[PDB]
Amino acid sequence: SNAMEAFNSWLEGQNLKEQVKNPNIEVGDYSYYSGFYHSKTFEEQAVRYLLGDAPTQEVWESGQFGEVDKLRIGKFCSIASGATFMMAGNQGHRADWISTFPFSKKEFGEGVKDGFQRAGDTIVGNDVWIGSEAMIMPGVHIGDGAIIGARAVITKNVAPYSVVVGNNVVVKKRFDENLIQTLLVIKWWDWPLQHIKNTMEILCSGHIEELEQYFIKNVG
Amino acid sequence: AMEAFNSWLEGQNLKEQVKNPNIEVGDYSYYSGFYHSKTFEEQAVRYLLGDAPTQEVWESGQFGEVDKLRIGKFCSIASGATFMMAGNQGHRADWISTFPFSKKEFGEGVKDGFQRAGDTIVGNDVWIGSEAMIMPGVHIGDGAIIGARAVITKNVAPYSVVVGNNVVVKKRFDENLIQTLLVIKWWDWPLQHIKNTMEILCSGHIEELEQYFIKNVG
Amino acid sequence: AMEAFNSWLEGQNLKEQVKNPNIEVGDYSYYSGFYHSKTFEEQAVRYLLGDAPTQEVWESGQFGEVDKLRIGKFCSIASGATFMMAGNQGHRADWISTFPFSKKEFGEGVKDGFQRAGDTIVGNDVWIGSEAMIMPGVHIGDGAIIGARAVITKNVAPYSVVVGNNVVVKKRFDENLIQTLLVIKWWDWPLQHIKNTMEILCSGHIEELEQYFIKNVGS
Ligand SMILES: C[C@H](CCC(=O)NCCS(=O)(=O)O)[C@H]1CC[C@H]2[C@@H]3[C@H](O)C[C@@H]4C[C@H](O)CC[C@]4(C)[C@H]3C[C@H](O)[C@]12C
Ligand SMILES: C[C@H](CCC(=O)NCCS(=O)(=O)O)[C@H]1CC[C@H]2[C@@H]3[C@H](O)C[C@@H]4C[C@H](O)CC[C@]4(C)[C@H]3C[C@H](O)[C@]12C
Ligand SMILES: C[C@H](CCC(=O)NCCS(=O)(=O)O)[C@H]1CC[C@H]2[C@@H]3[C@H](O)C[C@@H]4C[C@H](O)CC[C@]4(C)[C@H]3C[C@H](O)[C@]12C
Ligand SMILES: [Cl-]
Ligand SMILES: [Cl-]
Ligand SMILES: [Cl-]
Repeated sequence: SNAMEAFNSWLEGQNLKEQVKNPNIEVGDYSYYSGFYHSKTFEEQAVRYLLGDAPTQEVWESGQFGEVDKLRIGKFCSIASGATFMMAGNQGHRADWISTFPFSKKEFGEGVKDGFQRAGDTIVGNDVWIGSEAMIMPGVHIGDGAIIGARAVITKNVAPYSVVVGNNVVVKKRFDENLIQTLLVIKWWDWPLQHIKNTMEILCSGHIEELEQYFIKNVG
Repeated sequence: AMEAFNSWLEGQNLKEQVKNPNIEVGDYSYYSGFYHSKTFEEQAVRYLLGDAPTQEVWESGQFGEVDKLRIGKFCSIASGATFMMAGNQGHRADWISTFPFSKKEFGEGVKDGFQRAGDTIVGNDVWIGSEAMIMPGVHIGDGAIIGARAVITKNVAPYSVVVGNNVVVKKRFDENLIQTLLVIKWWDWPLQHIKNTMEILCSGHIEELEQYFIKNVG
Repeated sequence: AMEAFNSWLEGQNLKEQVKNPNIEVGDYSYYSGFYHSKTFEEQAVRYLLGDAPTQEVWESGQFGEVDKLRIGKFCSIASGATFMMAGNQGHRADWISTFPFSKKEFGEGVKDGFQRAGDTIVGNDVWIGSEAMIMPGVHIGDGAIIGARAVITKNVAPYSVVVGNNVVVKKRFDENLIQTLLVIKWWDWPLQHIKNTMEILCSGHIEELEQYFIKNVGS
């Protein structure tokens, strides 16, 4: 028989907050990875080159690395199969040095300088839908409510409630600016769970103004 | 079934292999998937109810009518090309949240956001390059060529060459010669006529192909 | 298991591993393939006759000459980057059909539509990002950088940075400094001189590298 896979069907999603173990990843409530078509868990397949994962754990716990770029994911995010977070910044390749090659001191002597540069944290905000096989490059911030298209290659920050495909192409904003601004103040992802339950009929609709009134009367 | 590929020299005839009732594929169309290992139904056609991991739930008769994958004759589908089915998979960009709240977690106010996209329709004599992704509901007209790694979200006119993010590079022939191919439809000819005309098909001589049609096919 | 990557800290020296007669790769170039598992010749180089699935077929001689994959020195090839060989794979966009009719199925009128694209040539000091796809016939010049997930179908000039659908983002350096690097070619220096200049190579001081060349290397 063959080696098991992480998912038994594409009907299944994995709650990330209950699963993730890398101290360098932070994932908020309800966010899930539906990874059936790429076989492996979120931490072994989707999050790449993050020190402290399974293949680098023993090396990370030696404590000789210093701080690295972290991956922070908000609440209520939908991460589709094969979506990829590229960590570890430039992975030691300096486009501004004469060579991008990572000469080893073992082969090229003591003149070698380390070209690793942090890119900063990768941040995914709340209520973000990341389509299948999108690739998120180091250091980007994807604002709340954004949609990343399948196969998108995201190298720039994504404004809240933007829809972005391909080579950072913003194809629309989900709502008008005034209503976007409204969702960013009331922040329904931060409400107590019973208030989200109570307003579920409004969240499964386009009536932002109804949502804003529920906030005024009940949440505040 | 899970008949593998021994090398990239071999393709898999699709009409003889596919079992999903929601997939239609015509004669001679194949999948050359050596570099992605698994079968066309397992690896290339994604999120289609009735496939291997969801055959049980589909046979239970719960969902009704889903979008189908329709593929014509004489198509060439390269390793890792993917057809994305199941519409918006329940995410509604026009609702406040895209999150698919479960009833068992968020109560009865949950509304099902699923929306079909319509069938995915691929015509005849279409060439789909390696690791292209075909998004839900797209129609790809006869004779079109999809570049490797293309991400196709709009309909593709017959005999056009499309790459990248729906970038139409060109059309394969002049408009009048396209129209001639779309009338004569060599992919529907009796096999003897395709064989007899094979020396013309392996050329650019469309009007000589039309001469053959007028005189022998009718 | 020995050819497996144990972690993404691990890279495979290509000149010591590659066996396909139709691949040439220079000193020190490597493949960091942990996230796509298989070796460089199994996963990155595609449709090249003489690889493992087609060795016995290529042993016969049925085919003659095919496009080769040529990679220079000091190239960094990230996981899942792909080199597409075998040219048009017998699909002729200028013929009425792109379908590769087999003679067993359609008879003796079948004509072979295969056309070579030319060798795929990667220069020296090239960095190819993860899951980029290099299409047949492409020349990638010295010092170039190919972004992650780029799809390269046109030639890449020296020291250019290319992403997406052949998008030229920038050149790494001013034109004059690129010219200086294309003259002095540090990748061809005796190893003693590469070591001695390591402190310069690990910086942006091209004119200092030129000073080293003039005073110690220049033929
Ligand atoms: C596997 C995906 C995520 C599952 C998950 O883990 N949800 C957590 C929600 S919660 O924190 O417990 O509220 C879910 C999300 C949406 C699901 C899809 C949507 O529900 C729409 C249809 C519904 C059909 O019954 C099955 C196919 C399907 C296309 C679903 C397939 C699959 O189960 C999906 C894609
Ligand atoms: C695996 C591909 C499809 C195989 C298939 O199933 N054909 C069905 C035709 S038919 O209904 O029986 O008429 C075939 C089609 C074209 C083939 C390529 C072309 O024939 C061109 C060359 C020819 C060389 O002999 C092998 C490499 C190669 C580059 C071939 C590799 C591979 O065998 C290809 C790519
Ligand atoms: C696996 C990669 C290549 C290994 C290799 O084959 N080197 C050969 C050079 S030489 O002929 O022996 O001179 C190396 C090159 C750059 C390395 C990265 C850079 O060195 C930057 C940091 C350094 C940290 O110690 C580990 C993570 C890391 C992000 C490294 C991970 C990994 O080991 C990388 C990516
Ligand atoms: Cl999903
Ligand atoms: Cl093919
Ligand atoms: Cl690397």
